[PDB]
Amino acid sequence: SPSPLNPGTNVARLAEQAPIHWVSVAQIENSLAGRPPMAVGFDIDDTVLFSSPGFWRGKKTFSPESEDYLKNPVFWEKMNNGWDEFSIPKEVARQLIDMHVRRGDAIFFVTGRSPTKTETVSKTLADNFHIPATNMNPVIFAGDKPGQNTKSQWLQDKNIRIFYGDSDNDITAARDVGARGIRILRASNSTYKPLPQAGAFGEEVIVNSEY
Amino acid sequence: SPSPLNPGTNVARLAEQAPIHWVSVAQIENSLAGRPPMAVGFDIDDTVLFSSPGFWRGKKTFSPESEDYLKNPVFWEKMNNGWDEFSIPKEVARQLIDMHVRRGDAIFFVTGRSPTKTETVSKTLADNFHIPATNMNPVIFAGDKPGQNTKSQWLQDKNIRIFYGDSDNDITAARDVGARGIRILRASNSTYKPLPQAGAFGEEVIVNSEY
Amino acid sequence: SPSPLNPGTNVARLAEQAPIHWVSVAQIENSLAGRPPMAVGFDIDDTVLFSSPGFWRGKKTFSPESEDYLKNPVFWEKMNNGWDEFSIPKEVARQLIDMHVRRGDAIFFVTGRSPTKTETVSKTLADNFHIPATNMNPVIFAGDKPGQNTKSQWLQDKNIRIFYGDSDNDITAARDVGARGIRILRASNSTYKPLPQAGAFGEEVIVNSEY
Amino acid sequence: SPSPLNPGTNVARLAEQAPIHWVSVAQIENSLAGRPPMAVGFDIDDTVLFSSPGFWRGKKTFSPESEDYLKNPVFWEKMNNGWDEFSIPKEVARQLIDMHVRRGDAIFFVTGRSPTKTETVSKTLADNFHIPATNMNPVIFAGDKPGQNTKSQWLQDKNIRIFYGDSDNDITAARDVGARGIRILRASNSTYKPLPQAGAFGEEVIVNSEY
Ligand SMILES: Nc1ncnc2c1ncn2[C@@H]1O[C@H](CO)[C@@H](O)[C@H]1O
Ligand SMILES: Nc1ncnc2c1ncn2[C@@H]1O[C@H](CO)[C@@H](O)[C@H]1O
Ligand SMILES: Nc1ncnc2c1ncn2[C@@H]1O[C@H](CO)[C@@H](O)[C@H]1O
Ligand SMILES: Nc1ncnc2c1ncn2[C@@H]1O[C@H](CO)[C@@H](O)[C@H]1O
Ligand SMILES: [Mg+2]
Ligand SMILES: [Mg+2]
Ligand SMILES: [Mg+2]
Ligand SMILES: [Mg+2]
Repeated sequence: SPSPLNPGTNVARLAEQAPIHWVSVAQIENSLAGRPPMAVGFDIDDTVLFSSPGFWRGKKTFSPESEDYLKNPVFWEKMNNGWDEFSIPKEVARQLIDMHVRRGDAIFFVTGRSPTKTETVSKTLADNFHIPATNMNPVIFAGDKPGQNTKSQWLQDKNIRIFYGDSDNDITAARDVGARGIRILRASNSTYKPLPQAGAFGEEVIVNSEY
Repeated sequence: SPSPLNPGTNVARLAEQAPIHWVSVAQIENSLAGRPPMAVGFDIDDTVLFSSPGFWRGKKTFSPESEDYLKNPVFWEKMNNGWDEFSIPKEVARQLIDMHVRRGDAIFFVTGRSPTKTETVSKTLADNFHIPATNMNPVIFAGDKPGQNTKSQWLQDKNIRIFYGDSDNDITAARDVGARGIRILRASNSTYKPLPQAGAFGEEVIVNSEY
Repeated sequence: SPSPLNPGTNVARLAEQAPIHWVSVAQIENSLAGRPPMAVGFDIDDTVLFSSPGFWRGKKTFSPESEDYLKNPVFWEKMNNGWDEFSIPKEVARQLIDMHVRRGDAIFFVTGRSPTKTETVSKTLADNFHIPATNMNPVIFAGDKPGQNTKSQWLQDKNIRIFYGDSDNDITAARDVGARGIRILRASNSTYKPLPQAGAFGEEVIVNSEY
Repeated sequence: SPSPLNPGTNVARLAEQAPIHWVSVAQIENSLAGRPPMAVGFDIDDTVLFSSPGFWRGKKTFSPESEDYLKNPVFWEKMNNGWDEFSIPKEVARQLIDMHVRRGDAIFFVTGRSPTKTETVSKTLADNFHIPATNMNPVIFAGDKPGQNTKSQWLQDKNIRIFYGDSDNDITAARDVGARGIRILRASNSTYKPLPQAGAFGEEVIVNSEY
């Protein structure tokens, strides 16, 4: 802004598509048909949980004027031990997790959240997504360090073959280790802005995955 | 061009809508319910006929290196006396013309095409759109003169209350005389480029009207 | 109907628009130019606040297998006295409220939330949207009793001239009293499902208003 | 189902994407980097030429109440010896042909149009798309006999490695011989209806290829 009051449009613009490799959960499942159980991984924030409520509360509580809350151990303790009660599970994640359970895959969560003394996020995820004990693995809190992709080594260590995530670093962590990185759309009401350019590495992007 | 190989997208962009007053034929009909017969008008090119085939042929035949064909009387003779055999009627126009016939409206066509000694466009339109004799009026060839909207005076003269068209000058001709100007989308494969910004005057734009 | 693995698409579908009266905040502002200060009203949930985090926590806490939480005063006491710390303010609301405050309009909030003994929602709204105390009015907790219109009487009582809301009942409540009902899009990750058909009464719908 | 006067919409629908493998010409070019000159093939109608003007004239002239014109040699003689002067070349085809000529690829056209005693279509294509005589090959008129695949044998004969087309049979013809079938969108104002479901076999579809 400012911008024209009545900008109008045209049918070239209305029909215009970005060249993105869109996929569905069913297409992913089909692409894996006949493949034995393997390790797969999920990002948490804006991938399986709309957790902006806790991040928003955290900023207001711990650093209303800056971004310091993200490096505040007190914030992470709150975030990892109860504030996910307000996090809303994503339907795309329900469908993916169900599919990987059907396959007998081992399911990992690899998050940029900082590790804390205790955490109840693993419980929240297993409960909300109805993940059986055998498929479930305790959440890996990889942390966040500018200049380093903290997730890549975890994907290698756990032999993760597919990694789902909303951020560029989720996709490149997969690329770093030769895994299949698949993009989930970050919701437009997320407080984590700007939204990433889903498909910017030529990766598969799941349709309708903002909710 | 050039532009990024993998530009990606995000869900804000995917869901983004231009602020346009979109309408359907049914909504227009409803808005006129109970109103007695009146005069209404249609633009021809890219409004009721995809006539690019004749314009394309005309440019190649009469001015392959310039835009002079548009002021060439020989071109207009060909265009108005047979080349509309290759023009493709628009479905939106079939629906609008049917609706105005239901209403008992007088139907006019007001085109920027130049007048010629003879014309068979009136026949083409009445035949293709199944317009009864009573509703049909001979095409008004208003011509094109830079700096002047040649259509406005015709809308006034014929007491035209609604004017349908694809070009900015169709909408402003209606505005000039206090008529209701309603926009039809120009097809993206039209040779008349650039496409106009439908809705740029805050006018109603008919959905799906490119075909 | 079969839902194919590879459904494909076509350019008619890609370009297809629903016939909706889309508007922008700037267009609304323009439509009010020169009009003196008036009373305007807002729905709360999915109109100005993404409050699904608290409603989600409420469902899980108070009625995991039913909708009984929505009639449980213990839930409402939590929801109205602190759980909005986890609600995410909507950008469309920031823009509308700023615009109306700039106009000198009186700002009302009329919600279907159940009334409670105390409420901190009024403070949350005034603080987050930077609403001066003069323009601000205490939230009107109209309640929600299906088969009953509980907002219209309040719109009439406060002479509210424009009412913004996401639900069908918000629009018809406005229409029933002769107010201008303007629709805001409910986010697709709201837990209040199904999503309403914005524009279902021919009302104005604000573009990009899901966030 | 009732088709409401005011159907409305919701943001799930607004953001909804079909799971299609969209590609750009630049991405196709990138995928071929370093690969030596090869034979590539194009369908004609609605792939490189918007030829509906002639097919429309043909239907009206030769079989206004049936599809018999499509099997009438008198129609084909007209269609293949001058009516393409009214066909509108597609921009997507200009870009693809330029790209393949730049690569040093051999260019073939394999059409389901019926063969005629003479044809000027090869010249029309070479002239309009600026195809050097070396890269150019005379159009292969494979014909169209429903229940029969008439293009696959030609793709094999000419060792065509990539085949571009708008119809389902174009894609499956390519797949049947192990060639890369790439879909172009049929324009919504084509008279060949219904429009195909581009992407219905999981094939690549070129973005914005309706014009
Ligand atoms: N502005 C922001 N709002 C909300 N969450 C953020 C923001 N920046 C980073 N995060 C999230 O918090 C963690 C630490 O930066 C990351 O894993 C990231 O997903
Ligand atoms: N570049 C163009 N291609 C096709 N038709 C055109 C072009 N410019 C103008 N026209 C049409 O030809 C007429 C004379 O300019 C106008 O009524 C207009 O609709
Ligand atoms: N599942 C839900 N999620 C969020 N808000 C709801 C839900 N059901 C009802 N509401 C809102 O709460 C109020 C009381 O039910 C209503 O006015 C409605 O707008
Ligand atoms: N109605 C039509 N309009 C345009 N092209 C058609 C139509 N029907 C068939 N064709 C094309 O002409 C050929 C012979 O029918 C086919 O290969 C097909 O692609
Ligand atoms: Mg994330
Ligand atoms: Mg026109
Ligand atoms: Mg609401
Ligand atoms: Mg074809």
